[PDB]
Amino acid sequence: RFLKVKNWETDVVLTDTLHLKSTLETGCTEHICMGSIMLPVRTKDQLFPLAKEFLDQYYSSIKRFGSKAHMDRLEEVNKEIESTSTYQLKDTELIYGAKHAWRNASRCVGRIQWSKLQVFDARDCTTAHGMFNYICNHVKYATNKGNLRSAITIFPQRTDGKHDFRVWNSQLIRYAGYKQPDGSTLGDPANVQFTEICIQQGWKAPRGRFDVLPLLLQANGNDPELFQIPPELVLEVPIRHPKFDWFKDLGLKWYGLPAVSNMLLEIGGLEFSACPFSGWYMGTEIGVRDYCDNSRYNILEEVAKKMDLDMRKTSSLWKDQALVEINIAVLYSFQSDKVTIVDHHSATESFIKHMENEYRCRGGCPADWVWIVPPMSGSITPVFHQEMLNYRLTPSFEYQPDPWNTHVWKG
Amino acid sequence: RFLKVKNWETDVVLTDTLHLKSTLETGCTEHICMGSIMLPTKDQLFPLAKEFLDQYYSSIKRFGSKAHMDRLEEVNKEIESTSTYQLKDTELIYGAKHAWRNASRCVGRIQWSKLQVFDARDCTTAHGMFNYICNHVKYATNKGNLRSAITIFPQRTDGKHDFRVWNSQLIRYAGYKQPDGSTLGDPANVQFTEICIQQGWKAPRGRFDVLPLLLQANGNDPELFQIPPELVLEVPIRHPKFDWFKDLGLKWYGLPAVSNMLLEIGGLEFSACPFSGWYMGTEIGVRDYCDNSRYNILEEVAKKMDLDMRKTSSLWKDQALVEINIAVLYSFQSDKVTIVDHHSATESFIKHMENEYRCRGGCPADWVWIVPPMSGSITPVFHQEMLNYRLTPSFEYQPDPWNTHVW
Ligand code: HEM
Ligand code: HEM
Ligand SMILES: Cc1cc(N)nc(C[C@H]2CNC[C@H]2OCCNCc2ccccc2O)c1
Ligand SMILES: Cc1cc(N)nc(C[C@H]2CNC[C@H]2OCCNCc2ccccc2O)c1
Ligand SMILES: C[C@H](O)[C@H](O)[C@H]1CNc2nc(N)[nH]c(=O)c2N1
Ligand SMILES: C[C@H](O)[C@H](O)[C@H]1CNc2nc(N)[nH]c(=O)c2N1
Ligand SMILES: [Zn+2]
Repeated sequence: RFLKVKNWETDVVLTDTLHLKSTLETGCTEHICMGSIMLPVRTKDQLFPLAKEFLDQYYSSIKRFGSKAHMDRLEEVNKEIESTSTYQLKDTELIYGAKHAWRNASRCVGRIQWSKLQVFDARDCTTAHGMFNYICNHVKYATNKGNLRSAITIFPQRTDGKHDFRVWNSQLIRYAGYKQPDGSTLGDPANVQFTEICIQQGWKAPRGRFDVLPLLLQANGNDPELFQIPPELVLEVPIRHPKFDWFKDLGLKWYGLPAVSNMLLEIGGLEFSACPFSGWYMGTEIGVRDYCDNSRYNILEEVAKKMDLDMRKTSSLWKDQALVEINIAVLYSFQSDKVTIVDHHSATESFIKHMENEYRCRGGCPADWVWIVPPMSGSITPVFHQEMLNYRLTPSFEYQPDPWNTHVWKG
Repeated sequence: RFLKVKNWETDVVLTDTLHLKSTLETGCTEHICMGSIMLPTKDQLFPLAKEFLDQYYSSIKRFGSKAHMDRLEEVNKEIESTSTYQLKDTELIYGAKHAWRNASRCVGRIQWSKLQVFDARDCTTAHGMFNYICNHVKYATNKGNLRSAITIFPQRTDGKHDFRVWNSQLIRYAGYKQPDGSTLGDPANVQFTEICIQQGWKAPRGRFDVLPLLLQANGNDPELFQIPPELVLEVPIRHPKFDWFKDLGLKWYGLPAVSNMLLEIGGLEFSACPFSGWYMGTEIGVRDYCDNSRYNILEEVAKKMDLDMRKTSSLWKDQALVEINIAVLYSFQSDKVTIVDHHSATESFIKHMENEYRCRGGCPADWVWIVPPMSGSITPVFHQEMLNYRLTPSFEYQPDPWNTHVW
């Protein structure tokens, strides 16, 4: 079968056949679309087909499908599964798999970059101190003094589900949030609960508006351990505005390295529960979401106040005005400090070129419109007008529950 | 089977039960989500009629009453005898209000129960259709104090006698492709404008020429009519701070009035059912003015603001966009023509959703359409999970008549 997608701005029509390799479910049915829902221990039995499908994909990619090396590797993995109940990826397969999870990540607008990913193999890691060291090296390598490089670090896979590696932080670098007795929040409200866990674990909180959180790391199903990332490794950007000299006095800054640490990488049926990965920011993630979401830093009011906008009626579009200026400030600040960042016009145009290339060479590019369209100025970006098909390919990145909810405390 | 939706800003969780009454299909499967696709007999009609009359009699608290059983029988007899049936005025009004209520792509549905329904089922000619439509236009406009309305022409019979309005909206601007290669007026209407002139329209060849109505009665060839200019309320566009704004010579019409859709009530199909409300500001300022394939005025505006257009990262498009949208709202508000901003409309829709969840067990909603085309995440709808499903009565898309009609 063939599915068609249309761009309503260009009338360019693309044909998808890759959706025929989709295995996992969407959450949608013929009767309900769950396209805007945010979140919609394996047997040998379920494991060998998944291994086989993956190795068939790996061997086709290298143009060795059905070769002796392909056949020997299937047999070898087969034997490893029956005997040990799991199996180990070759380094080449791990790299391919991690690149493909990114390539297949339908919520990611940055995927033009998928084939340039530095993979750090941390599968020999055994302790939380070992994890800390790996994660420092990743941060320093990725940061590269502002010339950011995409990277992923991959800790040992799940075994019985009792011995999981996890990074408890949702991202490697984030700011503490503190709920005050009066109900206000100091710092980042998204991180209150986690900040509270860190404090309970023994973290001494400076209690400011931009305190980089400690890493809380769990190796081999053990209780998690606290580490402070060396501050010389945490690149930050003070935020100022090119025309508005009072903007600096808002006291804003942000970190340069966006690094998701709570997701699960599935490759060939294997589950890598700790696999922090990082790229560089699109300006709107900070200027729109981190700064202006009402449940985050929520700076719209204070900015529009200082711009002397008419704030008595929403129809003055004061919020929209303050929003644009903040996003100008973020991009200006990162560029001035030579820290890599991409604006939403550039990122979306690049994504459209990526998606078109993928249709020609791959037969498709699964894409989640709800996530791909930027959270400001949607329709003046080319992605708004692009029809997309969302389906699930493996290798893949997946959500997993927060570890404080499932962890068996040892003491 | 019971489904939850969460608002990620407020943590409010709602439980949807209404989806289990979903009739039609979404286009999605368990393998593939088509959420962002624009367009994804006697025997058949009685189930549809019964489904509808059941929900109608339920709504007036008369479910299972003799009058309920009697109507079901009467309709049954009429279908077996005539191969269709006719709706009571009460059923027609309820059906039309419910098609709007069910419109998952509409942010304005808090209004759904205040719809003036004009019953035009006795209409027989295009001139009659023109009369009905001028009266709708005038009623709805109400000197700028806009009132929601729908006008319902006769239902489909054998499908060879369709009533259609060929216009996509009652009021739109002409589009003409030039020897220059560029486009004068609205590029969306080039083909429709080339159907008008071909049937004999006196095209003035300007940038903002209100198109003529092209009306088809009883499956006949369509005829041209000009809406009395004093019935087409238009707004010159100016900015409250930028004096030069007026010099772009921009204007828009006050009445948004979709005229190409099909109203389905109880299996009956109303192929000509123009309806209207009032604008949300972004429809004009973001979409009409700034789409690359529309009036596409961003470049001109950014220039008069003297912004740096050398690099996308100065956000010049974004800056101009906000100002263009400030101007649209200010102009409509100054000329006292009803308009809603995207902040107000989306806050009202959140209130509406909560009402529908509380009183009806859900509210079908298409997030892709409901989130405004600018400033998405600063409106509350951005953070609201929505379930999309199809309920009847409904408005549906239908083929453009020129591809279907035989002359
Ligand atoms: C290179 C620069 C990159 C840019 C500009 C970029 C951009 C983005 C943005 C804007 C999002 C949406 C995030 C949000 O709204 O919360 C996202 C999501 C995502 N990206 Fe990227 N990305 C980049 C690199 C990467 C890398 C290196 C990976 C992994 C190897 C990755 C995998 C993902 C995944 C799995 C998501 C979905 C996350 C979720 O559902 O929470 N991306 N990307
Ligand atoms: C009262 C003021 C109203 C407001 C502010 C409003 C708002 C909107 C908006 C912004 C859209 C998206 C349009 C687009 O982007 O193309 C829309 C779509 C729609 N509305 Fe409304 N609406 C109103 C009244 C009505 C009425 C009176 C009806 C029918 C009786 C209706 C039925 C629909 C339908 C069926 C769609 C989807 C049309 C399509 O798929 O192209 N709306 N609404
Ligand atoms: C590798 C990478 C690069 C990039 N530019 N952005 C990202 C995403 C990071 C930085 N900005 C937002 C953050 O993503 C956080 C995870 N996604 C949001 C999310 C997912 C599930 C549930 C709740 C959520 O808030 C990752
Ligand atoms: C009753 C009503 C009120 C309102 N405020 N807006 C509307 C929608 C009107 C005003 N702006 C766009 C117009 O709807 C056009 C049709 N919708 C978009 C569409 C659908 C299918 C195919 C192509 C399209 O462009 C209707
Ligand atoms: C309910 C809705 O799906 C949710 O708010 C989504 C919308 N789109 C998004 N898009 C991105 N990129 N990131 C997000 O967090 C969200 N949030
Ligand atoms: C391809 C995509 O579905 C298309 O551009 C949609 C997106 N969301 C929309 N939302 C609204 N309200 N109106 C539209 O015309 C569109 N167009
Ligand atoms: Zn879907």
